[PDB]
Amino acid sequence: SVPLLTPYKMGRFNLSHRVVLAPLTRQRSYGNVPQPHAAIYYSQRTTPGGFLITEATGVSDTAQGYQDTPGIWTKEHVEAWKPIVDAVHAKGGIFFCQIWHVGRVSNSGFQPNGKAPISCSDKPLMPQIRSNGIDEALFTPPRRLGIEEIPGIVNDFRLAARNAMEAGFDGVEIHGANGYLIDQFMKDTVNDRTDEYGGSLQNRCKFPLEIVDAVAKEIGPDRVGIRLSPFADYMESGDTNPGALGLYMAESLNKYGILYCHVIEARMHTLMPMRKAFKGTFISAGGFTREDGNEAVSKGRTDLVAYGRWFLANPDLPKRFQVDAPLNKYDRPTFYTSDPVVGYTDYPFLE
Ligand SMILES: Cc1cc2nc3c(=O)[nH]c(=O)nc-3n(C[C@H](O)[C@H](O)[C@H](O)COP(=O)(O)O)c2cc1C
Repeated sequence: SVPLLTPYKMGRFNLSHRVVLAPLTRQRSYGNVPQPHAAIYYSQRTTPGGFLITEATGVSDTAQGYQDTPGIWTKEHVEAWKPIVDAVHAKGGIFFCQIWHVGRVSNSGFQPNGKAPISCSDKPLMPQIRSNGIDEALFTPPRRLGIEEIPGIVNDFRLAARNAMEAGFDGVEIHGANGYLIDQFMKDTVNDRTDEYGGSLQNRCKFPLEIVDAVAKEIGPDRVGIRLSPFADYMESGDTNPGALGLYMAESLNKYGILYCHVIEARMHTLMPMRKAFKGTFISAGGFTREDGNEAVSKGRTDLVAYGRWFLANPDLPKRFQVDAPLNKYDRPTFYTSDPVVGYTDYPFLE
């Protein structure tokens, strides 16, 4: 009866409902290695046939832009992940691992040998934020990527995808949003390259295209999706003509024909003509609740609805949205803290 709870076929996976657990970086993967808590954490949010997206997970030793966010690049990371995946599968969930690389959203302390964070440009991020009595910005200014190192980075993503297929994930979500490394190449206020990877919408999207192209052939197109936020400017990631990206992108992806397009809502033409344009599954996130999502589902506005903070604080959200029940509050101060339990797995189930 409830739209959000109506089944939906995606690529070839049977979803029991459309309430998707949004990828959520929790910074509790000590040393970049997934922890035992995640096993509980993701398991608690799994439902027979529920779709789950992992927190962003580094592809390499330079992909990070924070601390303790999991990587998917060392044999070790994989074994830490493996059991987390089994617990999700033993409960029936379709579990995708989002894959990123922060790009210019990092610092020397994050990079090995203290090297500088890398990006499509040498454009500094948040210059007003300085340390203590120094000049060294919070975000170590980015080194403009040698155009010879770019095809390799594109290979870093294809690899992590293959590794996902090794840890047993059903596929991967390419992080193409939120001021991260891929969004940087796409955004004009950030991408000012004068070679083949910048200087125009064409050259700018070349990066994410080579990714949607490589990952797809690697693990199959119908198992690959990508997340984009053409309206957001998180981490000074605004584009001079964002409204256009949504559409363009929506169409540019059909060409490569992949599993789904996952887009974040704007500060409110936006996502309607987007799901209309994309031939495959369309997932909505950013602003949803009950009706918000129900409306988007029933009125054919979206195929799925990914919840972030509301799913973080309610292991049993899909059932609620089915069994008319209110929700618990999310604890902001602990979303990013590092306790294995507190604010991570102590959010209670209904009854
Ligand atoms: C603690 C936290 C971590 C997040 N981590 C990620 C992430 O790793 N990748 C991503 O694409 N989005 C991430 N997001 C954003 C969620 O995917 C997004 O908040 C959610 O879909 C927004 O729901 P709200 O605006 O609709 O109500 C994160 C959000 C929060 C609060």
